[PDB]
Amino acid sequence: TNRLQDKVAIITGGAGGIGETTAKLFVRYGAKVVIADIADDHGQKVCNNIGSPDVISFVHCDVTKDEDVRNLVDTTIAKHGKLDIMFGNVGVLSTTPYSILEAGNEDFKRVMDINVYGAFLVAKHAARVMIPAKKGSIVFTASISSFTAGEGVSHVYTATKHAVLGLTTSLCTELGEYGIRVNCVSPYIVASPLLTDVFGVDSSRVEELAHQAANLKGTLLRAEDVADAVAYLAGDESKYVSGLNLVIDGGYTRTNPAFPTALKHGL
Amino acid sequence: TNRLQDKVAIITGGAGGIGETTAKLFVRYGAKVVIADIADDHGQKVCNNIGSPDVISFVHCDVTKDEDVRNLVDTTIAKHGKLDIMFGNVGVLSTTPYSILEAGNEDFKRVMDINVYGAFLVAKHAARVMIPAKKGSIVFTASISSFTAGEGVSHVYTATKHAVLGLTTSLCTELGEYGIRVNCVSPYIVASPLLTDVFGVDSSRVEELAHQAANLKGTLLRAEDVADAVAYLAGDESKYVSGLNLVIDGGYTRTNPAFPTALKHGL
Amino acid sequence: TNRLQDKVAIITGGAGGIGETTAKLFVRYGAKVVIADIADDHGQKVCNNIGSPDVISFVHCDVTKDEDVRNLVDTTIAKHGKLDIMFGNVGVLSTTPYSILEAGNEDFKRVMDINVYGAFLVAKHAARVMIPAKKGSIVFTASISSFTAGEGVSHVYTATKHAVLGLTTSLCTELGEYGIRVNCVSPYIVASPLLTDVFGVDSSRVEELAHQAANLKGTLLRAEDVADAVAYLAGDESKYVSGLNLVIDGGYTRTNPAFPTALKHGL
Amino acid sequence: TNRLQDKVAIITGGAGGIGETTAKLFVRYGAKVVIADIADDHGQKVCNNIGSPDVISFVHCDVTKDEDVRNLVDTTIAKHGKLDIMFGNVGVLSTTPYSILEAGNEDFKRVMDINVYGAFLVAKHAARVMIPAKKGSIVFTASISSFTAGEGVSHVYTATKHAVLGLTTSLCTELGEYGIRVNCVSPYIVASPLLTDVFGVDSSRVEELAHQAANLKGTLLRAEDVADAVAYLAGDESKYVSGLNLVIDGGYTRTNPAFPTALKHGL
Ligand SMILES: NC(=O)c1ccc[n+]([C@@H]2O[C@H](COP(=O)([O-])OP(=O)([O-])OC[C@H]3O[C@@H](n4cnc5c(N)[nH+]cnc54)[C@H](O)[C@@H]3O)[C@@H](O)[C@H]2O)c1
Ligand SMILES: NC(=O)c1ccc[n+]([C@@H]2O[C@H](COP(=O)([O-])OP(=O)([O-])OC[C@H]3O[C@@H](n4cnc5c(N)[nH+]cnc54)[C@H](O)[C@@H]3O)[C@@H](O)[C@H]2O)c1
Ligand SMILES: NC(=O)c1ccc[n+]([C@@H]2O[C@H](COP(=O)([O-])OP(=O)([O-])OC[C@H]3O[C@@H](n4cnc5c(N)[nH+]cnc54)[C@H](O)[C@@H]3O)[C@@H](O)[C@H]2O)c1
Ligand SMILES: NC(=O)c1ccc[n+]([C@@H]2O[C@H](COP(=O)([O-])OP(=O)([O-])OC[C@H]3O[C@@H](n4cnc5c(N)[nH+]cnc54)[C@H](O)[C@@H]3O)[C@@H](O)[C@H]2O)c1
Ligand SMILES: COc1cc(C[C@H]2COC(=O)[C@@H]2Cc2ccc(O)c(OC)c2)ccc1O
Ligand SMILES: COc1cc(C[C@H]2COC(=O)[C@@H]2Cc2ccc(O)c(OC)c2)ccc1O
Ligand SMILES: COc1cc(C[C@H]2COC(=O)[C@@H]2Cc2ccc(O)c(OC)c2)ccc1O
Ligand SMILES: COc1cc(C[C@H]2COC(=O)[C@@H]2Cc2ccc(O)c(OC)c2)ccc1O
Repeated sequence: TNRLQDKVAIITGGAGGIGETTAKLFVRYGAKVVIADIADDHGQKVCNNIGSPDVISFVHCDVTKDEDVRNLVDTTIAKHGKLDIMFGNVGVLSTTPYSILEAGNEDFKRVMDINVYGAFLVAKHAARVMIPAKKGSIVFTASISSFTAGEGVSHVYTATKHAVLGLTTSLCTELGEYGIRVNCVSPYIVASPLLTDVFGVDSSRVEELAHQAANLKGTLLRAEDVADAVAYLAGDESKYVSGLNLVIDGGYTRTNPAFPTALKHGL
Repeated sequence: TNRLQDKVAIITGGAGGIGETTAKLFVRYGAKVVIADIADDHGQKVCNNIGSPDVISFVHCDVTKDEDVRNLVDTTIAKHGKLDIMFGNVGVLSTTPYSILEAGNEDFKRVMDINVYGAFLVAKHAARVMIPAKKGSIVFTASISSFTAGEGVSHVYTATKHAVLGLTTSLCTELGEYGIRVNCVSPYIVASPLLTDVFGVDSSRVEELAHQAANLKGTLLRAEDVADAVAYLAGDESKYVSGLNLVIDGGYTRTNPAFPTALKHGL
Repeated sequence: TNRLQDKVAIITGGAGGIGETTAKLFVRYGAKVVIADIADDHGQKVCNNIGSPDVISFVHCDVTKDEDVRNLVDTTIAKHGKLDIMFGNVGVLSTTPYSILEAGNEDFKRVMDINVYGAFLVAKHAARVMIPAKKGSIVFTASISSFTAGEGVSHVYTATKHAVLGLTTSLCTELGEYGIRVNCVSPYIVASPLLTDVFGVDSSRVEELAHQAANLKGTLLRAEDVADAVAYLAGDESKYVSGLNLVIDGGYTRTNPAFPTALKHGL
Repeated sequence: TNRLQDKVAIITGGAGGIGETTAKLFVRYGAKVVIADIADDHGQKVCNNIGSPDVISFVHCDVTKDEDVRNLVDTTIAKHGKLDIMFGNVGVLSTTPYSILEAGNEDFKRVMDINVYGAFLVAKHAARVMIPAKKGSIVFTASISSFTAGEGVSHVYTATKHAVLGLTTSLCTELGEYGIRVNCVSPYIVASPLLTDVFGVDSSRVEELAHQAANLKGTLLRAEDVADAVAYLAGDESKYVSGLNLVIDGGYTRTNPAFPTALKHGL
């Protein structure tokens, strides 16, 4: 109820699936939260859902705009007098096909922009008000695409989630000297939010297939489980971990099962 | 106070520095704990320190003896009716010099025995009473020597802490199908327990030097911080993570600073 | 003399230190080479140095311009009738200070542009003329900053050399199905080319300090040694390796020596 | 024909599939080779196949016996006056079932013995005659099981191929200071030698299934391709690489394809 008693957090991408569950869970633990996002009304329905303006508020922030990240942070210092936690949770997918041949050049630029520079800007301004307090935890959401590939996950998303781990490792080596921890969380498929762009995509259905394909049975990965991993990294109880890419895939990425399924027996 | 309400845990190596702080912290969180060890009287002073026989008890167990691991587990099922958590925390150092030339062949065998087979045996018997309950978390203590080297850490200790990550990754791929999570924790120097074998070794003093050499300043790594990492992995809040080697080094292993210190400027 | 007999290669960044030694070594092995670069006259003195126009030629190509990468590749197909090898060896450093606080936003964009999109564009057009031949090796130069950090290596260079490994792993998973291998080479400090921007930087002198700080003694890392690693990956003898980040650091990144040097003995 | 002109090599496990192709290829490159093995007559038919006693000879050596590794090395110094290359290529599989529950305790001990201590002993005696020459390359065969898991690859084989990478990384950090490089090679399924223990196992047939399951199409992984990777590491052209686990899996381990195949489209 108060494990994060004290704390002031900013959730970048906080109107979304992992961002709202995380904010909900940081409020349940005693913190003051600022959800930041470009999705206006969804960001407002999320906040005014969870608690009152005294604990959560919404700020518009387009994290590829430095004037907006400057404003998001300076508005959190003016509201709550400090910054303990920054969770940089913005990420977008590609909107061109997977093959390198049909993968767009503009699309590459823009996914690189939202996903990596957007994370650089967030760490830049959080490090501005955390270095003088000589305390802080910056948590980035990377992905299991921060170290593996997948047929169907575009080459710019893999390249961008590797560069997010790249800033995690790099910021960690600069900032641990000011007592600031930098970590990232690498989830597998997080369950929803009821999906159609193509057809197939429906989101009782993507977790059903994520279970087919899962190492680890009997549990569904939901946003609540990533939330618990960044609540650990964010506060409470993780004050000597800064190395970390905290993979939350139930062990999916520890094996490639293609030659074992080609193994089998009984015919 | 009750985050681990329910739980039945076995701490292998539980009379030692990381093992006692962990057991202390699992009792503070509502669990029933069995400390297992070859250090008789220290294991008894640790238990009878923490709480009453109703929550913690001591069992003698030499984890390179399968009859003793069989007995440690069957005695936990007979006392508490189940097994939720197994923390395999036994590890020993080498007692021959570092150079491959002076590194002992008997010593190699025996460190391999305590550190790897001892961990295989613990997972073997815990998996015996966890697979029918189709629930469980096995946590191993590995080390940052599970993926790096160090001048002065013997070649059998590096090779054994890599093989502990090897069983972590391997058991994870077998057991996630019975809903059992397998993880390991990789700490940097954990502070004590007031050390002399050589001279130099004194243990207000090893953390002082671990801070010299540390990425991350202003905090000392103590057994309480590894304890918090295995309490996360053990229960509460980590039920879709099974991939993990949870490094707790404040970012030490993310850089080699030798060519940056050879960089400098001011002469 | 003819180990690469047949071969047609493009060296992106080929007027530079690793690019010219590599081209020199692919010509010594029987290949036809196209050096591509924005450094006009240096690219021309490199080519007209090595051999005649029948084996090496220079093309101007600014690898952040797709019309120029389109032209570099189509000019190699028109000259030599095919494309066997693409070595994407362009990389730039940061020109703002290391601290996240003083690290430039424009500089981030531009280093991201040259180093990652520039590599995406090279793989995009090489994959255009390699997929119909269903043969090919794409080699990228990443860095040991593709998986570690360093005080003094800017946060955009770490983030960009992680994203180059990201495209290596991702392109490998797409293109191995057309028989195309994708690899990268991760060198430590490569010796020169006689350096001043600041003072200190002089390049008999940087390898002297790279030896101070080196795992592995008695050898200096020079461009000839990276050249040998990409000649292996490029042809000859590596036709079932596609996973690879081929680290060429003499073991530098396998240890952090800060707590061992804080260890020592004799006082 | 003479790329390895000079060289004196020991192939541990050299009567086997990867060991004989490697020895064949080191003789074709100008070296003097000593195949070492417990398979007597097969080791003799391999040697007396390849060339005369002046270049290859067979020594019996059970690499879990230090008196035999002492003898194998001292017999190579007495025959050829030096030691340039040590390739520790012994490995055995498990002979108990995969499940941790049915995995044998004696079998664990013995696979640990052949695979890890056997590699420790080889590096121990090679480092004896290489440190005074202050030159040398020790190459170990690890496996892709040195960093991943597989259903059906026993928990002691994963744990042993991780500990072989553990000694590779550890020996590298000790021995690079005497100018000695330590590397390992991690192959996927190497094609044969015409297999029955169970039925299914036949070895035109295992490469057929290794291709089903392969990243990288159109090539079969054969012992000749691992041979080329250890010839690179062993001599010629790799004299600043010592970090390395040289994966030769055509990219198999860079992806887990289970959720992409659960993705698909057309129904
Ligand atoms: N959901 C998964 O299965 C999955 C897996 C692994 C990693 N991730 C990452 O997890 C993070 C959160 O994703 P999610 O919650 O699943 O998706 P989501 O529901 O799309 O939430 C992400 C939020 O980012 C917001 N956003 C986009 N651009 C900007 C911008 N430029 N400025 C400010 N806000 C912006 C967007 O409005 C959205 O609410 C992202 O980094 C993902 O890439 C997702
Ligand atoms: N302390 C550090 O700085 C450090 C760093 C990284 C990893 N580790 C690992 O952390 C684990 C715990 O170590 P610690 O608490 O620092 O040391 P410790 O105080 O030596 O505790 C380990 C316990 O293992 C016990 N033990 C030894 N052999 C057996 C056996 N065969 N059967 C049963 N019990 C046995 C021993 O009595 C001791 O109490 C070990 O695996 C270490 O290798 C330690
Ligand atoms: N040299 C080292 O110590 C070191 C270490 C690790 C990795 N690397 C990487 O190795 C690669 C080669 O670097 P190097 O040979 O040392 O440096 P270099 O001498 O600067 O050569 C790189 C070449 O890239 C060229 N270039 C820059 N921008 C463009 C552009 N947009 N279009 C076309 N050409 C361009 C540039 O003219 C130069 O000749 C780069 O990716 C480095 O980042 C270098
Ligand atoms: N073949 C594959 O698909 C595969 C994949 C990945 C790694 N590996 C490893 O590659 C290495 C070579 O295996 P391979 O050539 O396929 O198999 P192999 O044909 O069994 O050859 C290995 C040799 O080791 C020999 N040997 C066994 N015990 C001893 C001993 N105690 N002392 C001396 N010699 C002994 C044995 O006689 C055999 O000839 C081993 O380390 C494997 O574990 C194999
Ligand atoms: C099992 O691995 C992953 C796969 C998925 C499924 C997709 C959503 O996010 C991804 O990266 C996946 C596939 C995808 C589809 C379309 C794209 O536009 C895209 O590229 C950016 C990616 C999710 C998390 C995992 O981590
Ligand atoms: C910074 O890295 C580490 C170094 C240390 C210091 C030593 C204790 O445990 C080790 O492995 C270290 C060195 C050492 C000394 C003597 C030995 O007998 C031994 O070999 C087994 C190891 C601790 C944790 C770290 O993870
Ligand atoms: C030991 O590690 C490395 C360090 C170096 C030395 C520098 C040149 O390239 C780098 O990345 C290093 C430091 C540096 C200085 C100034 C910068 O502008 C820069 O940022 C982009 C980097 C080279 C290769 C290594 O791999
Ligand atoms: C795709 O991955 C691998 C799988 C294989 C197939 C088997 C032979 O070696 C292995 O480790 C695999 C499976 C296996 C079967 C029986 C066992 O006794 C054993 O355990 C030791 C292992 C080979 C190389 C790969 O690297």
